[PDB]
Amino acid sequence: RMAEQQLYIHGKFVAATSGKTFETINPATGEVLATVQAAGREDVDRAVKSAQQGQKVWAAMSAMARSRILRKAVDILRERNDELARLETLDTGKPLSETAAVDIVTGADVLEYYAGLIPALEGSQIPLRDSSFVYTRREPLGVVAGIGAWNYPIQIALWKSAPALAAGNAMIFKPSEVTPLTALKLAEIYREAGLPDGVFNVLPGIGAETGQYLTEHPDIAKISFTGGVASGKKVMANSAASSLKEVTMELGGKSPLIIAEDANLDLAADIAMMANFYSSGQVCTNGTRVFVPAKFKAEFEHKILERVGRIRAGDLFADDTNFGPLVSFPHRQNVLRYIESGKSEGARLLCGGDVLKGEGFDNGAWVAPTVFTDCTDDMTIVREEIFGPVMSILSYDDEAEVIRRANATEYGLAAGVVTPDLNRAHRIIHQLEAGICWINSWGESPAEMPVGGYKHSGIGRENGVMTLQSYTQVKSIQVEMGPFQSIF
Amino acid sequence: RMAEQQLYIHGKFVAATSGKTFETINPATGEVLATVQAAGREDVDRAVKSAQQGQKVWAAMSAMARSRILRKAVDILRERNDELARLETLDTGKPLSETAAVDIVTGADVLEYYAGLIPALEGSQIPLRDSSFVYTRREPLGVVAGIGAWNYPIQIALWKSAPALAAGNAMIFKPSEVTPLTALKLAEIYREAGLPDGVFNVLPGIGAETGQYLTEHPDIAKISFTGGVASGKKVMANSAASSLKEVTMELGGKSPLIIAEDANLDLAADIAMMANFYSSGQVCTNGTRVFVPAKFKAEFEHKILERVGRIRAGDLFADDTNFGPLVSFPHRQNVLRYIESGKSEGARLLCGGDVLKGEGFDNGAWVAPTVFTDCTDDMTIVREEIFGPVMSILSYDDEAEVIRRANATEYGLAAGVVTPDLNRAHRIIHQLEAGICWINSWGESPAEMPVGGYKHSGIGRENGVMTLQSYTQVKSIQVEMGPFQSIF
Amino acid sequence: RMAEQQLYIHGKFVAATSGKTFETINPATGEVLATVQAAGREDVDRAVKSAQQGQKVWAAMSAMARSRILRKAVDILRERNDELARLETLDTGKPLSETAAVDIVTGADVLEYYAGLIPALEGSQIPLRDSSFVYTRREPLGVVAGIGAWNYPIQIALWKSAPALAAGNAMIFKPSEVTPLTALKLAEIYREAGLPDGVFNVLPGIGAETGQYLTEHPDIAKISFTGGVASGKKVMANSAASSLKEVTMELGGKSPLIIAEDANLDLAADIAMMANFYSSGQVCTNGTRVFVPAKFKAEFEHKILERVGRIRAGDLFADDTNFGPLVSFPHRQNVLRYIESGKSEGARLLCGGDVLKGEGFDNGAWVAPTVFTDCTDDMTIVREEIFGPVMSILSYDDEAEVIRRANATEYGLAAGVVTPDLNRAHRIIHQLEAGICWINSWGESPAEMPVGGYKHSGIGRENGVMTLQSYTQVKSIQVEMGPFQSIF
Amino acid sequence: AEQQLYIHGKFVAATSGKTFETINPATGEVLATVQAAGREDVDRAVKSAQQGQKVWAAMSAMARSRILRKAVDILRERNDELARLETLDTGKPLSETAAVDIVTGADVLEYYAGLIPALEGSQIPLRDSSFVYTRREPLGVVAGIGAWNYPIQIALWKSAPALAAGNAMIFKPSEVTPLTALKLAEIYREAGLPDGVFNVLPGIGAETGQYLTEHPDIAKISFTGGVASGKKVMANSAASSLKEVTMELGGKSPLIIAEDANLDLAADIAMMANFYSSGQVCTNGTRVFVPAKFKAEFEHKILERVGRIRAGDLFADDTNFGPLVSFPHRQNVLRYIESGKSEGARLLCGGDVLKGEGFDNGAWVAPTVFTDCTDDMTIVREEIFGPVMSILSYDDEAEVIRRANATEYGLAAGVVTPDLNRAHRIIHQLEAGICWINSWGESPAEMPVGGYKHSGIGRENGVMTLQSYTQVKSIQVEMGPFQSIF
Ligand SMILES: Nc1ncnc2c1ncn2[C@@H]1O[C@H](COP(=O)(O)O)[C@@H](O)[C@H]1O
Ligand SMILES: Nc1ncnc2c1ncn2[C@@H]1O[C@H](COP(=O)(O)O)[C@@H](O)[C@H]1O
Ligand SMILES: Nc1ncnc2c1ncn2[C@@H]1O[C@H](COP(=O)(O)O)[C@@H](O)[C@H]1O
Ligand SMILES: Nc1ncnc2c1ncn2[C@@H]1O[C@H](COP(=O)(O)O)[C@@H](O)[C@H]1O
Ligand code: NA
Ligand code: NA
Ligand code: NA
Ligand code: NA
Repeated sequence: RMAEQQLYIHGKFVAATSGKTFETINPATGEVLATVQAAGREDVDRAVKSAQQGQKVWAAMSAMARSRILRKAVDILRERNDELARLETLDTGKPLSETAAVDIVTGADVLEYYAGLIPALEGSQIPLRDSSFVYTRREPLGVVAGIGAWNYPIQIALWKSAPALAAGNAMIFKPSEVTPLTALKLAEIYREAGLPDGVFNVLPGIGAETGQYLTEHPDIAKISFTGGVASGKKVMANSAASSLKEVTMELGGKSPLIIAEDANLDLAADIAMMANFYSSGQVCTNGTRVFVPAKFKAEFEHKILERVGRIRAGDLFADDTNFGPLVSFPHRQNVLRYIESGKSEGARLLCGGDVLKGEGFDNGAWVAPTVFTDCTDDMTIVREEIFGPVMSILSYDDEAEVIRRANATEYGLAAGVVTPDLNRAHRIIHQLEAGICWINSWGESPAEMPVGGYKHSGIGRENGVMTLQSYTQVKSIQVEMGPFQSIF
Repeated sequence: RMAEQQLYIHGKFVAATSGKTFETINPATGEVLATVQAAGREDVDRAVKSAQQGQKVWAAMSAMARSRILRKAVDILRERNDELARLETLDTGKPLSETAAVDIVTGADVLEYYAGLIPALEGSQIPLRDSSFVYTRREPLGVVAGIGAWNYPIQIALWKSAPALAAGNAMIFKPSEVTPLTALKLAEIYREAGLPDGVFNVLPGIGAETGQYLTEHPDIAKISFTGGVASGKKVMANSAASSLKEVTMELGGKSPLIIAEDANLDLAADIAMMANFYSSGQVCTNGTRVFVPAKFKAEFEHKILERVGRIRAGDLFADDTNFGPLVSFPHRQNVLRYIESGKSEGARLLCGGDVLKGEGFDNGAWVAPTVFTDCTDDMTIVREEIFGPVMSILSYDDEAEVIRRANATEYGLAAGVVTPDLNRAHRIIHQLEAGICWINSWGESPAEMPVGGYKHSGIGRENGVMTLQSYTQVKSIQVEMGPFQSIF
Repeated sequence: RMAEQQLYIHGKFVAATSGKTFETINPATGEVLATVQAAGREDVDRAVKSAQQGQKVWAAMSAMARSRILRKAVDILRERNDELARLETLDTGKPLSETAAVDIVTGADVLEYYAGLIPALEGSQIPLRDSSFVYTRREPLGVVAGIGAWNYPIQIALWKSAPALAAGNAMIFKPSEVTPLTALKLAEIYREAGLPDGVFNVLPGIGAETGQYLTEHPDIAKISFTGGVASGKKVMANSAASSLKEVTMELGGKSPLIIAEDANLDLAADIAMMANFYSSGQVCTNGTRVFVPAKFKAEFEHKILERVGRIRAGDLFADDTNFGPLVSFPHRQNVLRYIESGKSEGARLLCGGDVLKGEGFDNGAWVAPTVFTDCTDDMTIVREEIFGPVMSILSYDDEAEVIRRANATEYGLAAGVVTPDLNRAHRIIHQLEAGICWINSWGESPAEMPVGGYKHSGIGRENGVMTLQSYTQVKSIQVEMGPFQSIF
Repeated sequence: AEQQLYIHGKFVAATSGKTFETINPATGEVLATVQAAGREDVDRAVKSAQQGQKVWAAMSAMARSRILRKAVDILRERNDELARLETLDTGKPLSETAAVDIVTGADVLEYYAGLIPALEGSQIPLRDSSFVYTRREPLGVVAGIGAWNYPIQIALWKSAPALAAGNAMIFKPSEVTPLTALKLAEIYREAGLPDGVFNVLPGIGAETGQYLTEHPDIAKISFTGGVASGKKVMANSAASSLKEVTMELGGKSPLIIAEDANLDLAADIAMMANFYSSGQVCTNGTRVFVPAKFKAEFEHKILERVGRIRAGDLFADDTNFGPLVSFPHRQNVLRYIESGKSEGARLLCGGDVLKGEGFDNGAWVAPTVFTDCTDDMTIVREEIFGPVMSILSYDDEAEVIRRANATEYGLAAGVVTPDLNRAHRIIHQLEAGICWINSWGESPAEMPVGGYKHSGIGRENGVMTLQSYTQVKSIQVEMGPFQSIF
């Protein structure tokens, strides 16, 4: 068990003044990983005043001075990749085979990416006439807040903090209460890299309290939130009610994976497996509606069954473990309710559908990888995000039908198509209503690539050059060198 | 009085099914200008279904085909400038000297600007490796909604609809109930120009009902709102509780004009006049806090008194008239309550402070140009936006103080400085917390120049190239040409 | 018979002072179309002084004022498309079925495109520190010179003049002695649209005299040249020996068309036909090396021969004529010399290979559509550009081989691939060393698409936003608001 | 020790059989003998670069970035060592070389390293059934030809964008100052740069430079030097394979002192614009335009400033003035100084070589200021490239602008004024690519720099220069049915 975890405000760990605490569990064992202090309303105010003071120092440095500090943090993250991944595995229940290859690697990639773009952040100059011209500045917002989710804790902390800090802001980050531990380590890493005190503060807490105090605080200029749709609506209401903040939201989806009639079904099955069962299905971009041509549906079902039999649950630190428990018992209960609705609504259970039992599983919230087929667009498991290891296989006859059904949803996060045909790939992808589209692949999210949702799946974008700009605000300045004329 | 005005949906005027109507008044005479039908909850759904159909046609056209249509609308607007300005004067009370020279001219300037940029709206391509690359599409949002304010009715309708249409969207526009007439004329002009049916629909109504139905509709992807802070908080809240929509907001301000000790006080007085009394002070960007060095205050007050003396109120269609009534009698009552708060807190009344009386004024919502001096930061008239012809003059001693006091507000819309000194002009402007900054001028808003507020004065920007992009959404597409590797 | 054509300098036609003239021939009949005056050194000097005066007026105008003038020119060009095309057909010998559908249509498209972009021409602003910043201006170069080629006379004049004028420069344009007539008409159109006098001047003449005087003139800031490699080298030499001009060149190519093993051979044949025999083969981008898999070559040859037999030479104004004479009789001799080298080097003539004879052809510079097969990479007709209707079909065995052979040339202008396979199309195209690449098509050159040559086929680019910027020069301006510190 | 060529990640003997010497300008002694790359050597470097460029371009963008940042870290750690070698080769005080030459060279490499992942093409929809996308592809093999005033900085400013864009560069340093370019090649290899990506071929411009400009497989030339040498480069590149050329030439930059200017500030700016690096800097404000009403005061102030100049041991901390790059170069500067007297200019100071212990053996020229200068004197119209300030008087703003602009040069310009309108108004009318307001000489990596008119072609630094080391490929994907008219 670990020592009690404190708040991180202004370059040092510090006790919360709320008097309150919470515990984070190891979802593989049910054991208390650490007791964690919760930030109260006065603690948030202290963090904002720390952040305001740090931000001025940060913004007054040269662009390359900021770049060098963030690249030093990258170097630390590269060195401690395996140690940080192990803590993430303990806190989240995700296999080490995942956390050591993706979570910190792709989080540091984004920090590294933005560190190098700081000197390229530029305004514009616009001539109006010989006697007047306009120039613009891309100024920091000031203090921004990030609210993280529990499925990719440190990756989210890096994907939010990297552009915010690169744009010259200070960020106060509130990790999920399920998974607060890696965010505290990152705050330590930033200071070791030379980040000025206050520029990145971490306030663990419950959403109902610490999160709400951040969304309500009048001196926070922007909120960036990744999480469930319900917690988002609350953040957006309390942020609307309070000071007028720009909000960015990354929510879930029910993303379609469209298998074309000319597609290799081994490739299609491999893509479908990776689009549904990575991180035990707890991934917003997962391709949970798999559309397969009727003529190949049966063969595809067998290929899935063959691959699902290969999934290896077990010791999360073992190299060959590729499947972990869900993050908590309440989350598994919701997944189990969706599975039962699939059975009751007439979907055909192809495999899985039950909790896992036996030594090593009775203490964690394990669900067997599950596949439903013979699914219809009106079934609950097809219409709603489950956030668990549950694939829905749907049959289709023609391209116009599958495009219509793929788009017939309020979600809009991701989509994909499998096809070797040049025209089919681009033609279909261009008609899909989704922000992240993969052709003959799934899941890769390069730092260069803006990612985010259409419709109800999010507001704004992360990664790419545009996200650096979105953590600045434009000031337009007109220089009038001619004589001003008044009509009064 | 005009025939009962109807909704404009899908290329034609159509009766509302709400059974509700409202009236718009001429603020110069108290007369009813017209009865106007109010869009019901079902009418909004019809407009959305019309906009969905029109947007598909509009987005399928070539970029240059959309450009030519918008440029045709521009040509119609220029030809009908004088006719449109008169209707605007009748509806708003603004002098024809303003409406004929600014409102349609600057509205059409923005439509003309965006018409030419449509073909330059481009995505990006990013190589990842020999075997994979990414490209992005800037796709239309789909159906967007604009909610207009009453101070610049047709200019606002153009500033919202021009980028929205240029980006490939359809807009449903709800004008302010105080000034609904010019937006309906704009819709006929767009159709006459060749805009497909459904791409620009106008639904008059009330904010509590019609505005809310638009902000609640699940198939509207973005809301752009211009108005008061209070209604903006409501819009953001209802849109949050409802479909997760992109939001843009242009709210009020309490913008500071910083007169420097080396400023020509004649130039400063002329800038202060234009920043406070154009459109009878009903302009969000107005410089309603005028900071003057103590050593120059008495002389500046004298020069202000001189410029107020030249103000020429009267018949709104006379060429020499340069001051009009407020937009409505209820708004005048609010402005009078601010004036009484200024007297009761001890601000010195320099001029004005009362309604205008006599033939041709006793029937209009006239307020005399009003200047308070000896003003202090804590006064209500200095802290709150009045949106009337009320200038507040505040004395300051040194630059650091005036920067702090200028910035010590929840508003963030505009700011300005009067100084011949190179270093002073840029140094001050760079430290001011405002999105729109004028050096030795006020009020000019070129189509090329992004405009919008810091802090509580707004979210997002209007005009400039960036606003065309903000009416698109980014779709990232990864083409994987290498073998896909599954870990299962 | 037309009247003698004069020089066009400063908004009017004016007599040359060279005392020298030349004739332009109708290539379908041999008759003299018109006598044209040649500009001497003093004529060029007068043109520069005219251009210098007009550029200042043109650049002092607002961006939108420049945009409206160019769009007015577009409107006249659309109205006069048929009349201009008929003149181009008379001067060049290209069928009206081409000139009325392409030459002015796509010329005006580029002018229309750049007209709308003028207001988006923007500099940048870079904050160095609190006390110093940099901003940049994109200023006009001043007076630039364009030297046109004879195959697309008015299109080239528009593609060069449109970005030059839109960037605020004046252009002196020198048309080819073969095709001077439409350039003089374009000058009249610009004046009628409102272009200031001197901003577009046209100086017919010969390359060795008029062309050299322009390339040598000290007050010309940039040269844009389209033509043969030998003439280009002369331009580059005189420009270096003289004042330090920027040169842009669009020279010839020997562009490969790669037919993949999975391509439909009817599509491949249609693309190859359009890539070789449009404008009688007189196109720099033509796909004159057609690479076909060995196993499909015989079937491809049959499809080519069937299509070549459909080619309709005849009256260039007849609707169904789709093949014209070469631009001149000296050019036909060069093409016939190449055809004889193909025969003598052992290439197999599949069709054509001789002049056309009979009523209607005997007086024209006609060459039959010619196809060689069994070609090898060492043959003269394969290594050198012919600029006539001569296709070379080359067999290949594998993808790596065809990429090497496609790239094994000093030319680098265009290339294309025919394949329905997603991976093959992008993978091959990414390895081809050419600036213009077509997948499953040929010849389309949208205004938005930058076009130009790799290696010896050109310097710089035309069209796209980047070409507007290339007709400006960057001025960087640092504003230092802090104290300057000298080490001396 | 006989310095050799650097090709494919190792030092290699030249196959020319020719050599040259570089002199320490402070002592007249030979610093080192350097081998000169011949015609076979140029073909070798190009063939090596072609092989290396594919490895380099095949890496990820971040892989290239990390290698370039490792080179930066080595350069910082070796700043003092490299600066000393630069001082020996150029005669610039260590106080300069340790603070500017490598510092500002590395800054540009560091800047471009971070931008590699942001180098992006474009995507343009044409219609539902067709779209276009563009790739920004490496040119391949490019060549840089450096000047002698800032040897390593020029090598970094040329090689950084070239390598960042995915090209290999062959760099030919000036024969006057070839030594630091070879250390840089070593540093790049140590940082992990693939072999062949940065090859260095010392030699003579008449031979080695020509062989680079004539080689058919070099896609672009970037040249910094004098106008005459540039015209030769451009001719040979014209007569040869069709190359993109970039040139950064000299200037006769004006420094305009306004009526409301503080003359202490103006004098400081004028000192740094004329006498830094002993006045051998292309952006130097050699024409200092001063109001007649202030000329006498400014002259006093110049004499006050010129008196603090401390010539001496180039490794001494307080030294701020060095010898010229070579004794032959000194004769040309002295030839210009004699022309001001013959042309009637009043010599306010300097104008001779320096003498005594420690100066008789160096290529010293005294800091020189002429006043009573006229627009027609040779020293006012032509670049001297030595420590010679020309003071010119003016009466009205239009005159100084036209006179400032009345030149074929267009490199830099500056104005000294506290007035908002005059700075922007004057600067917007000056025909120069590099304009400083109330300062001089600062050249941030972010700021594009280059000449108007005869002072250069193209630009260096800034994001645009990264793109200019790429070539655009446009690709149309036609998904509709293709229609032939035959
Ligand atoms: N009402 C709320 N206000 C602010 N943050 C919240 C709220 N409810 C939950 N959160 C936080 O939002 C993130 C995601 O929530 P969930 O989707 O419920 O896991 C976690 O950091 C929660 O603690
Ligand atoms: N609650 C609301 N929801 C939507 N629109 C509203 C709401 N309240 C006011 N509006 C509209 O917002 C615009 C400006 O609001 P106001 O500042 O109140 O005049 C007008 O078009 C109003 O009708
Ligand atoms: N030496 C030259 N200098 C300038 N322009 C030339 C020269 N030779 C030919 N031209 C022109 O270049 C264009 C195309 O050259 P060509 O390839 O010979 O048709 C025509 O306008 C020629 O008149
Ligand atoms: N004709 C030439 N061709 C190529 N490079 C040259 C030529 N002349 C001089 N150079 C080189 O150009 C650089 C600067 O030239 P300079 O202005 O003479 O010092 C040095 O590297 C010279 O060796
Ligand atoms: Na946990
Ligand atoms: Na009204
Ligand atoms: Na002709
Ligand atoms: Na030397």
